[PDB]
Amino acid sequence: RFLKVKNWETDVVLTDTLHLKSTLETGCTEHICMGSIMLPVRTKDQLFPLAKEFLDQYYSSIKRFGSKAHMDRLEEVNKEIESTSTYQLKDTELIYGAKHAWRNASRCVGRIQWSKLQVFDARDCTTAHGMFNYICNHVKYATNKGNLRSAITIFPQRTDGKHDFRVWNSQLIRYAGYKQPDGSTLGDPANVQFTEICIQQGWKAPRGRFDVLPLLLQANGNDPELFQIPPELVLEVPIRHPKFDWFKDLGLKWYGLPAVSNMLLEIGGLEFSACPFSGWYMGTEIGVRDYCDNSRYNILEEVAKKMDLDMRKTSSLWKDQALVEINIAVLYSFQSDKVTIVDHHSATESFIKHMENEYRCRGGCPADWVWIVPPMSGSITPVFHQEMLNYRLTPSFEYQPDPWNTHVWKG
Amino acid sequence: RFLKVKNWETDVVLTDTLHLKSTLETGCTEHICMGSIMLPSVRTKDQLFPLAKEFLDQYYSSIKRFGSKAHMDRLEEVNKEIESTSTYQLKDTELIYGAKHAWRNASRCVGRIQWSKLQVFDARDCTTAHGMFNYICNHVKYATNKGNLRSAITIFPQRTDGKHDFRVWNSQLIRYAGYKQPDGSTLGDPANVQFTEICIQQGWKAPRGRFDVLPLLLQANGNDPELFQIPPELVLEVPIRHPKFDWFKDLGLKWYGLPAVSNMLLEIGGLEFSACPFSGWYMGTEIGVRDYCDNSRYNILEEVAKKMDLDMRKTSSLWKDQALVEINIAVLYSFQSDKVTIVDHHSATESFIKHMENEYRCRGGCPADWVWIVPPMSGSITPVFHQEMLNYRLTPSFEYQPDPWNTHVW
Ligand code: HEM
Ligand code: HEM
Ligand SMILES: Cc1cc(N)nc2cc(-c3ccc(OCc4cccnc4)c(CN)c3)ccc12
Ligand SMILES: Cc1cc(N)nc2cc(-c3ccc(OCc4cccnc4)c(CN)c3)ccc12
Ligand SMILES: C[C@H](O)[C@H](O)[C@H]1CNc2nc(N)[nH]c(=O)c2N1
Ligand SMILES: C[C@H](O)[C@H](O)[C@H]1CNc2nc(N)[nH]c(=O)c2N1
Ligand SMILES: [Zn+2]
Repeated sequence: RFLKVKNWETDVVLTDTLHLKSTLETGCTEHICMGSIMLPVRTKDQLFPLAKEFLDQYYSSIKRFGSKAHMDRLEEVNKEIESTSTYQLKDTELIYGAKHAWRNASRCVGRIQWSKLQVFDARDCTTAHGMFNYICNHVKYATNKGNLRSAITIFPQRTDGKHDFRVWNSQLIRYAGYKQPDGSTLGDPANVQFTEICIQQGWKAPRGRFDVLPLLLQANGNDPELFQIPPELVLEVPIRHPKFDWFKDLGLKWYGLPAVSNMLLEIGGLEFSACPFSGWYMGTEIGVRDYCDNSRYNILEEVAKKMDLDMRKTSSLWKDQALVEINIAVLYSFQSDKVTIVDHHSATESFIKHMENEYRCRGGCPADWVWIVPPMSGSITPVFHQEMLNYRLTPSFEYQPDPWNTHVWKG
Repeated sequence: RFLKVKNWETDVVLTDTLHLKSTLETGCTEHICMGSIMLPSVRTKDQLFPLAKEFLDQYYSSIKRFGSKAHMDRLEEVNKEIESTSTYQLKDTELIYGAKHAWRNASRCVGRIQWSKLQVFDARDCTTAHGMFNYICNHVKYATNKGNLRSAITIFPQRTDGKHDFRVWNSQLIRYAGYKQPDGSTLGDPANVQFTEICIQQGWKAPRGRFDVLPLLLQANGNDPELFQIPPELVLEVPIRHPKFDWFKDLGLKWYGLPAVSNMLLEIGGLEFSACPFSGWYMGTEIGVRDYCDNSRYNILEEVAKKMDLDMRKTSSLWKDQALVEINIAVLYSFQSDKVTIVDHHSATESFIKHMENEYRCRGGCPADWVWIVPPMSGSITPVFHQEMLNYRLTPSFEYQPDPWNTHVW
């Protein structure tokens, strides 16, 4: 069953056959679409089917499907599952798996880079202090004095679900957020709950607007522990605007390394509950979402004010005009400081090229239009007119609930 | 099955039960979502009466006469008519309810807060294209209302056996012509190049300008279509200037005030109305974002940025975004200056959230298509962006139908 998608700006039509290899359900039923819904414990019983599927996929990619090395590996994985209930990936399989988890991430516009992921095997790690050391080295490697490099660090896999490794932070590098008694928020409103958890665990909060949060790290199902990332490893960029000299006086800055750490990596039925991964920012992620979203820093007002815009009626498009300016500032500051960033025009262009190539050589590219389209200027980017098919392929990155909602506390 | 949608900007959560009434299918499956595909959209006495029953059931419930005197009488009365005529006719009251609820169910429409204020013109007594033309001119004049725009629909006779279809071949009642060039690309409007050819190739005398209002191509009772020029005095147009940039009027841009879609199919109680032009008023971005800046369209961003002396050497300077905002500021400014109704995307999306609020409270749900509701600029600073939505097809409904020239047995 072949399916077509059309690019309504170029009349380019592509044929998807890769969705046939889809297994996991999407959330949409025959009579309802949940395409805009944000978020729509494992035994030996179902594991070897998942292991076999992954291993078949793996050996196909190395052109050894049905070879002796392939059959022996299936045999080997079979025996380790029946006697030990789980199994261990080889280094070759872990790297393939983590790369393809990114390749399958249908909400990720930066996937042209998927094959250049640097995979750090941290499966020998046993303690929170060891996690801290592995994460420090990830940050240093990935930052690279501003010449960012994609990397993932993979901590031991779930076993009985009672000894999970978890990074409790949602990203390795994030700014604290403090609810004030008067209802206002100091710093990043997105992190107020996590900040309070950190303070409750004994973090001495400087209580500033741009405080790097501590790491809160759980090894082998134990209670989490706090660690301060060495400040010389946290690369930050002061935000200034090329034409407006008053923009620096807003005193804004942002960190250079986007590194997401709350997600789960699934490979061959194995769940890696601790797997921080990092890339480089698309400019709108900082400029549009992190600063202007009503539930974030909310600087549109002050920017529009200092720009002297008609703020009385929204039909002056003062909000639109301030947002563009803030996003020019973000791009200008990172480029000026020689820290890798990509504008939403370059990144969406690259993704169309990626997507067409994936249809050419893979037969499909799962894509979530609701997420791929940038949050500003959507229709003047080439992905807006591009039809996309969303479906779930494994290996995959999955959501998992926040650990503090599930963790059984030791003390 | 009793699903919930969250707004991630306010944490408001709404429960949807209306989706359980969803009749038609969405084109998604459990293994694959098609929420971004543009178009996944000869009846019989068998399928017809249940469709009629379901419509009349929700109609008589709406007037709180469910299970009553008139309800049962109408049900058998229509049941008698279908068995005897292989179709049936809608009472005026049901026809109005049917049309208002097709708008209400249009899950891609951000302006549905106005759904109940639709003016319905019953043109089912129409028999000829000239008659069609008279009805359309009156529609245009009523809806334009000297710039004080009023929502309206005009409903021509329903399909009978598919050989007697009434069709408006134009995609909109009012649209600028598009002429391909022997040398470069396109002059006029590229969206309408084919239709502009089919007009000339049908008889039209094109002034081959940049803003030539297309004639109407009207087909009655399945006959060959006829050309008609809309009287110029009824086409209200807004010349586009900018409140800061004197050179902006030098671009020689204008746009018409009335958005009036004429190629969709209205389905009520199983009856198909293949000609049902409907109109409201524009959202600002529909003119300045889509109609003026797409590579598929006018693509004037090139020259606006030049006239702003922006750094077009690299995309990372965001000159397209800068020019894009200025174009849409001008469009709003121009329409408002001339007192022609228009809404900005901040106001229309905030209105829509309140509408969603009302539909979940007083109806249990509101089918919504995020891909189409979120405006094509500044998406995440409008409140629809953080609003989870549920997309499902309810009837009565507006539906896509094939372009007639590929279908009409000429
Ligand atoms: C290197 C440059 C990269 C860029 C510019 C980039 C950009 C983005 C953006 C803009 C989003 C949408 C999220 C939002 O805007 O709120 C996204 C989603 C995502 N990215 Fe990438 N990304 C990059 C690399 C990576 C890497 C290295 C990984 C993993 C190894 C990754 C995995 C994902 C996943 C899993 C999602 C969606 C998560 C979900 O389902 O909610 N990305 N990316
Ligand atoms: C009164 C002011 C109205 C406004 C501001 C408005 C706004 C919009 C917008 C922004 C879209 C998306 C199209 C695009 O952006 O390219 C849309 C689509 C649509 N509108 Fe509304 N609209 C209005 C009136 C009406 C009326 C009176 C009807 C019918 C009675 C209607 C039915 C529809 C339908 C059926 C669609 C989508 C068709 C499809 O499924 O593709 N609208 N409208
Ligand atoms: C490697 C990488 C690079 C980059 N440059 N960018 C990235 C963005 C995400 C990402 C994933 C999910 C997200 O969503 C979280 C969420 C879920 C539910 C409710 N709220 C928020 C967000 C933020 N939107 C970002 C993940 C990885 C990214
Ligand atoms: C009454 C009304 C008022 C308004 N203010 N606005 C409206 C916009 C549309 C509309 C419907 C479908 C559309 O889609 C065109 C299309 C579909 C499939 C293939 N090619 C092209 C578009 C343009 N995007 C607009 C329809 C009605 C509108
Ligand atoms: C690919 C996508 O489905 C298509 O281009 C849609 C996207 N969203 C849209 N949204 C609106 N309002 N109008 C449109 O024409 C479109 N086009
Ligand atoms: C409800 C809606 O799905 C939600 O707000 C999504 C929409 N698209 C998005 N797209 C990106 N890139 N990032 C986001 O956080 C979101 N949020
Ligand atoms: Zn779907």
